[PDB]
Amino acid sequence: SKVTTVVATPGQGPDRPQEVSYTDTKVIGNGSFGVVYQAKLCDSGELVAIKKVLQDKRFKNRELQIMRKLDHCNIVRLRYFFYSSVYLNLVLDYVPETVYRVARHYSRAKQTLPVIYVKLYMYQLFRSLAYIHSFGICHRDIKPQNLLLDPDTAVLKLCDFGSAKQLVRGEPNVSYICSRYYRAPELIFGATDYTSSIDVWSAGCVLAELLLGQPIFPGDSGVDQLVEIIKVLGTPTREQIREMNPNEFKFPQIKAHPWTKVFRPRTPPEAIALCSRLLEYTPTARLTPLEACAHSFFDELRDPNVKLPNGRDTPALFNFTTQELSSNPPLATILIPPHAR
Ligand SMILES: COc1ccc(-n2cnc3ccc(-c4n[nH]c(=S)o4)cc32)cc1
Ligand SMILES: Cc1cccc(C#N)c1
Repeated sequence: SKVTTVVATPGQGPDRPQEVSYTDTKVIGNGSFGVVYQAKLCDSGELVAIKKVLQDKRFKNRELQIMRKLDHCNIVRLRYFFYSSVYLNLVLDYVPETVYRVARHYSRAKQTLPVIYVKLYMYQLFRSLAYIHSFGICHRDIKPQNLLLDPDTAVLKLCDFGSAKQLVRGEPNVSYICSRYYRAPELIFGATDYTSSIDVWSAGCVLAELLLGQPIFPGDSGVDQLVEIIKVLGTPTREQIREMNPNEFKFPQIKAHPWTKVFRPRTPPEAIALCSRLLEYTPTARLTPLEACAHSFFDELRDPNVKLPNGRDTPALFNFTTQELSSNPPLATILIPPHAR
């Protein structure tokens, strides 16, 4: 197998290029995100992923800019970046599995993903959002394919930052963004000036999907997506519109569908309770990521005796930086339990 030696800049150092040799290069994804490869680093033995994303020659990549600004255990780490045939190559932590494949295995086996795995996976998604959100970075593509899992350690790493943007207060962004099923209604309603909270809607969609075993708003066109969200939440008050986008569309007033009525009869109430505080027609209603962590739902994860279904200890959950504890710093007592402090 070809040993490839590139010249690569570290992610977190100064711009200080190294010869980096990798091998066992296979391609494991190839799509709208470009090409993702698997590789083994020759000297460490460590597995890595390598996203090869299109670059002009003199057009400034935003993903890379953002990529080096981040160091969170629930975000996939940019180990190196380098160039080839011009293409930007991002050498990443390898993470074997995605929530999308996991969710589907269950779905296909007419089985629901154990609520505890929903607790962990959501928790780490919500921490990672509380992370990138403190920097005002909206991921803008939160969907099951974009949360990577290690199934053995239960670690979730949020990935693919190819749509993330440093959201500027008072500035216009595209409204046709995110994957249809996960796209907030403001986005649907052509809003060009949206908060980072669209992520948190997207996340609520992931959570509800994990509980329902199917997407919750599976529309079969951009327009139809509204029809799916109404089926559940109801017609948004014209007020609720004002609070989504000021300005379109034409709709009659369909009734809301109660929250307990949406989820299969045995779902924990703290789970349903949460969605209601995520899937809000109102962005300013959607809980901040950091608030979402403090939620009753993730209290089993605040148990000192908590274990994985394979006997093991949970991954890092309480290593909050003060950078992270900045949306609402008075949340440590009900975020950091009395054992990791
Ligand atoms: C076919 O299923 C899989 C394909 C690839 C991966 N994969 C493994 N380690 C990874 C690290 C980073 C990324 C990634 N970040 N942004 C984009 S786009 O891809 C993907 C990774 C997992 C499962
Ligand atoms: C966007 C995305 C997520 C997860 C895996 C891949 C690949 N290959 C791409």
